[PDB]
Amino acid sequence: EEECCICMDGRADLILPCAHSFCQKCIDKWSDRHRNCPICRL
Ligand SMILES: [Zn+2]
Ligand SMILES: [Zn+2]
Repeated sequence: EEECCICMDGRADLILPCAHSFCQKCIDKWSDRHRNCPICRL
């Protein structure tokens, strides 16, 4: 799985081991803790 899983910036700069990608932009806006995903933790 690639491409951002939120704003679909167009490509996945970081494909988490959970299949939840997140472009840098977004990754630079979210705190991100526990090397987890916001779509899962919630
Ligand atoms: Zn994004
Ligand atoms: Zn996840």
